[PDB]
Amino acid sequence: RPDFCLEPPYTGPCRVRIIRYFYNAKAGLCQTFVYGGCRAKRNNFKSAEDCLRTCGGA
Repeated sequence: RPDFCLEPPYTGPCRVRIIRYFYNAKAGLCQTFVYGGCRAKRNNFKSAEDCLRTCGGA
């Protein structure tokens, strides 16, 4: 569980529709969001696998 894993998702004020993944501290699992390609934060994976691969869920 890396520090950044506890970093909220960032959709930015851009005009796009991307399905990124993050580590939800409420569900404890990695969820997706409609990222807009604006200043993508650290907690932004391209897939649920990358998420678990980065923060290690399970």
